[PDB]
Amino acid sequence: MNRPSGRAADQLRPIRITRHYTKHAEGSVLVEFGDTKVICTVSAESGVPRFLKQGWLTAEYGMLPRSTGERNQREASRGKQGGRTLEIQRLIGRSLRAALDLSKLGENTLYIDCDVIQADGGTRTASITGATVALIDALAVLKKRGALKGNPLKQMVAAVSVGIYQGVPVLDLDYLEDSAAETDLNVVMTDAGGFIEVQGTAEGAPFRPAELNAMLELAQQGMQELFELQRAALAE
Amino acid sequence: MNRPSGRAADQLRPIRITRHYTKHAEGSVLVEFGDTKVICTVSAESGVPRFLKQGWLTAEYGMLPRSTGERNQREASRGKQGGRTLEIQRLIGRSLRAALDLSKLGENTLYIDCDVIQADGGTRTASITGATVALIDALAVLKKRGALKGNPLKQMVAAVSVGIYQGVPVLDLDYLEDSAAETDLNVVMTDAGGFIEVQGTAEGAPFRPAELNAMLELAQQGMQELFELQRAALAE
Amino acid sequence: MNRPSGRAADQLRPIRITRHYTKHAEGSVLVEFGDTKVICTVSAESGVPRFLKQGWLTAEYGMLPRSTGERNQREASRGKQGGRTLEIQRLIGRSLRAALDLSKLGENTLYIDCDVIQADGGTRTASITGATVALIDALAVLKKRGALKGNPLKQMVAAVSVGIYQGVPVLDLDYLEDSAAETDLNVVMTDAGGFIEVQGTAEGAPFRPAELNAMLELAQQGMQELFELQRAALAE
Amino acid sequence: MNRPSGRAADQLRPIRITRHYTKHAEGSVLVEFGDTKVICTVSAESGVPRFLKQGWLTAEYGMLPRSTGERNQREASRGKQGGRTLEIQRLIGRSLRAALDLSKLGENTLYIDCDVIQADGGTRTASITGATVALIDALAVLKKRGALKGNPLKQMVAAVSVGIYQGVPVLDLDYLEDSAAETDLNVVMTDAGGFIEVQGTAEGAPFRPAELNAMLELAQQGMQELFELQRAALAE
Amino acid sequence: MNRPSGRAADQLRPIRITRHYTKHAEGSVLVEFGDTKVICTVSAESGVPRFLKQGWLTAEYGMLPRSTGERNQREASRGKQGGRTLEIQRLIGRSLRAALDLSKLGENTLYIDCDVIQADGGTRTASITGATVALIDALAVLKKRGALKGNPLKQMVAAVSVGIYQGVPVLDLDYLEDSAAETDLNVVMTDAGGFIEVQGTAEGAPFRPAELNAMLELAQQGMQELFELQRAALAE
Amino acid sequence: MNRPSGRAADQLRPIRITRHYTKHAEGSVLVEFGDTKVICTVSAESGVPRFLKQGWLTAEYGMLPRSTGERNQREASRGKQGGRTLEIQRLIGRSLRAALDLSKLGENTLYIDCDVIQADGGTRTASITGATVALIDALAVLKKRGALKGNPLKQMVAAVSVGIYQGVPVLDLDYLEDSAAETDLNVVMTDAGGFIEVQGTAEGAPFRPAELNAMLELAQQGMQELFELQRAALAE
Repeated sequence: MNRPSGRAADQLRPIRITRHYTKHAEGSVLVEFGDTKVICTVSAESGVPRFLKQGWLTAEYGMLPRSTGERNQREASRGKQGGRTLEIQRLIGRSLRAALDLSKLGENTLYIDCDVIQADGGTRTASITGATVALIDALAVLKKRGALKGNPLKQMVAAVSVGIYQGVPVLDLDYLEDSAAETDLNVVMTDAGGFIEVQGTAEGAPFRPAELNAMLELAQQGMQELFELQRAALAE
Repeated sequence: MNRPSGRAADQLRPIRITRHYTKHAEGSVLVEFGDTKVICTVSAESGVPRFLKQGWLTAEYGMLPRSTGERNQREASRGKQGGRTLEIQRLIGRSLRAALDLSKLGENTLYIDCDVIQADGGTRTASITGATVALIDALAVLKKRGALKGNPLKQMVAAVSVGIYQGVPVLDLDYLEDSAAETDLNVVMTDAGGFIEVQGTAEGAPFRPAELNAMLELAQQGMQELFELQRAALAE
Repeated sequence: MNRPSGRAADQLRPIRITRHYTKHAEGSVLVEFGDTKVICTVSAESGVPRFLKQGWLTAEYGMLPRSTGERNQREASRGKQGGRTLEIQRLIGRSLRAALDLSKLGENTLYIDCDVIQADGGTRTASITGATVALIDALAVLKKRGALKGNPLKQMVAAVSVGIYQGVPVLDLDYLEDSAAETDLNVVMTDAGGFIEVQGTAEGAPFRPAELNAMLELAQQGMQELFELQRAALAE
Repeated sequence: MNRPSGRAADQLRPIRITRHYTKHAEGSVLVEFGDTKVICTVSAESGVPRFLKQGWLTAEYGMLPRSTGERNQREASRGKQGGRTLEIQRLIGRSLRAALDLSKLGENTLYIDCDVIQADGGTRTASITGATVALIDALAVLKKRGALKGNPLKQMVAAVSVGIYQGVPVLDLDYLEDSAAETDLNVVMTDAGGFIEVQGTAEGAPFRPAELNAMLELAQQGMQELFELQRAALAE
Repeated sequence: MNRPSGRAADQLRPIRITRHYTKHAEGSVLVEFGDTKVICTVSAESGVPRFLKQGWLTAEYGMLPRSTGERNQREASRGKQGGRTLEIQRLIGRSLRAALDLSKLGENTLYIDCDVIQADGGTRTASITGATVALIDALAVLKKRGALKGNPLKQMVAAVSVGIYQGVPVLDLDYLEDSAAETDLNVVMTDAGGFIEVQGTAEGAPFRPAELNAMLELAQQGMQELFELQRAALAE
Repeated sequence: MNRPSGRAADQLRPIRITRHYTKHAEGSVLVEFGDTKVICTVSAESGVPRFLKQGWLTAEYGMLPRSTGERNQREASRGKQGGRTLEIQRLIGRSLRAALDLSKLGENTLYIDCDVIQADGGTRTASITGATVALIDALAVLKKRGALKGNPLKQMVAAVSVGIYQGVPVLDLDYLEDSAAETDLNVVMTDAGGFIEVQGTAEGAPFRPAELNAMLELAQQGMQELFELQRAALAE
């Protein structure tokens, strides 16, 4: 009935995307979903893992220890990456690989690094959306370097979450809502309107078909504003 | 058009569930989805992690090195659990926690161990379905021991996968189909017909809404046969 | 004076060996020493470690968390293999390497995986005895593939334990006796009647020469029944 | 003779300090030494390690994978912190502990997290200088919370490097100079003008006493501008 | 027929035992079996692990990287202890625990550290023999401190190896012989003449009963000279 | 005013250097700074890391668990090297690399291993000083083997500490003084009189310029006696 941020159940948080955020990566973006801020960089490396087939792209995720309300243990010192981290990491990699025609990438490898400097819900969705813009900038770099084999960009990709808060589907969850909601959904989509990733979990009352479809439709709606924001950013 | 096992697109593999499979655990089940065979045990431990609120249940997943066509590196010797393992593990724990009213469990902790002795697709879905039966047997043990605080069983839980093979939604994927399919879906549901977990990924052509709903409906259909098989098993 | 299982001090537990237990490995056996049940697989891999000399065989050991009376911590999640595991592992590898003329194996590597699904004493001895049968089946596979350089099978190998229970040497210890006994002995032998491995430890009263020789003679006696069981199994 | 940035041998890079940079920590600062940008947060935690004596402060250091010209392996995934990291970490902790009268801190623990978002030389020196400002802000937070036992701030602390470039002592090294110089020096000082930390290494020609003293004097000179910048920042 | 060191098949290497070797431990011994030199220390710590029953003793083993002909990787930097190390470690602990009546030890814990400064065969046997002397010295320390509950020394313990070199049982193997021999035996015994540990492995021709007994008798013979050397050392 | 050992504020502890200490390494030295005793070995290995440029030298540091007053946890079993260890290790490597003209070393790699058998302050300084002598012996070995490309020895290198004890600069700190002193300094120098390494830390009152220079001058003075001791040792 009333979202903490006073936002409308179908309203995205204020979103900002800053390209060329840090100077070393071939692509670097500061993406902001409200108070969730993540630095997304793409590093172009010559060669490929165990292939011979097309190029490759892999991704990692990290969080600064006090990017969260309560300090979270630095994984570097704990000597291990938790399940959440790997989960988010794998999601990012799949999502961005889906936006590419790896064959046209050449025998190069792209390293996507998404690091959360401030968390407030939806870091994975902000990561995906922001990393895609960094990816485009990177491909332009490799193109100018004549390291590509055509334009490997199959299509743009954005992501967003939805959750049942106070019994109502709400779009783009902040930290408070995410903690409260027992049913949520993270979705990754393309321009065409296809789903590349759909993940929904119910901790309390299991969500029924109608709910899922409603959450899916809400996600699809906000998704369009994201593709818009990305194009805007890419237009300088 | 033609499933390798000659199975019908809406037909489950032959399924078997053997209770009291190994003698130490309070609940032990050998669950078989065709050639996928997994040993699911539940270990009842007194006490709880960092609580004071209700009981607790946590789960782990493992695979014998040659449970797979090509030997997979033993995690114990690699000194680390891969992303797949943690992913499957977390899924199992959430799924089985959703079947319980933790408050009625008492201040006890349940350890779910799902180990694959032979893999051929759907180990996570077989795990969930089989572990639930082991769970019931375990609760009976604790009940007789007067360690419970009521009947913590909220509802049965089963799981199953679906994938687009040769362009058609097929139910309960074996290894061949899983490798071939670029779009799949794993689903966890309750008796009532609610969804507790829905995960779909598209590697190639992104799946559109209609596809998803069709896969979801197929999953829901086979799901009923599973709840049936579990009740049968539990009836000795 | 009275063995818990009411077995005679010179009587082996009921033993069963099932070949082709799981379908992927070139050799797979379910070996059962009473309630001790272990899955032993042999995986044939092309190539060799750091050699140029003959083939190679190496072995690993694992236990399902509730294969034991009290749940034992999964090594994969503990991120380390305990001393017991490595000890048993090394023993298995040496034992099975001793049964082979590595030169005739070719430039192939055999991976022996012994995983305990249910423990009740003597898992290492059951492992050795069962893995040998899996080994034979595997060599037949490689032979048909024309990957061998003759018949690398030098001789069969079996293993068994003995322990001083209630002051009397008893053959093939179950869990209860093993815990009670302060003096035990694990032995690995060949058809010819030679010793390839003899390990005895005394926690309480140190065992004197006569005791050792008596335990050794008991071990040697039961050993013959094992070689018999293996040949039977191999005869379909 | 000519510094890459065209800076004068005794001129600091443009320096900026932004307080309240991220919203969760009791103290958060974005410190910038030219292109070197580091996020420094201080997290106030109740209690103390193994004490009974005074409070405590400990520090960690991290670098985003593409904060450097060439992507540096994420320590979280490498499962270990390199020597450089620990070295810098220990330095930070000592430096900031020296600025405090731990007894007046109370039985609280301060966690200093310095994460490099963009590196270009002097990250450790920027870290120290920036973290001190975050520290002040944090102490104000704890004061208002009535968790202190007086004002634990003994004195401000800043740091800076010096190196022999093209045969001349230069102040505050950027990445290029640092790589070129074979002799450098990192120094940590207080307002009073005391040294809390002096570290100099010579890879090529060993530096003689006169050189050291000259580098020390240069460091001391720029140091004053830093204390000035910190006070300015703290004045809103 | 001819031992490299020209030693007689039943002759021990020159043995030396130096007590109070290093000044911190309650017991410290430099034990030398020919060119094999090991520093054995015993550290007395108040309290016990997970007990309430008696005291405790545990042991560790280490080797300097160039204590061996070819540099062996430092385990500290490899981040793991190999199988050999754990094996030897466990052996040492069992052996020295067998020499004690833990109940009379008090609620104290003894840490045995055996570090090889120079290896040339038989480090484990030299370790055991030397650590026992360090143990005695330590117990005297605790006695004077009135931390004991009687005299926990049940009996002295020494160890030695035997191996088939050039077809002949030889006592106390140096590095050359150990590498050459395919059949060896490590034995741990007490004053009374009992066996606490017997381990024999055959890499080539399996050793028959007569061989084993012959090796055992040789081991038992040299063993007496060791108990003699220990008493001598303990007599200042 | 009064050093525990009754030593004069400008007097080194009794120092001894024994070459050819252990028989396997190309260079092996037992270096003793009073009660601080460290075994320093140099291992000559053919080849080089990731080079093509000159040779290479790298170093490791270790401490026996009871080389210290209170037993320190063995890093091998803790599965990690602490900050102190890496710090000391890096220092050693830099120091000894500075004594060499790597180009003349050939395409060989030198492994320096410094292991403390007994600690009482200044292990790092004793390590450096002793390892240099082991280094010389090693180069002679490689020379005779005709594996060098000239004489890679640029100059001798020694190290020593200084600390403010009871308000007075004292040379070569033992354990007691090191613990007491809040301001100390470790220095590494060459024959010529150059500084290759200068590290000073102040825990309490920050040290002022005059203090530093005084500590530096004291260090430089004792340094000369060390170069003398090394030459003496090298003269048989």
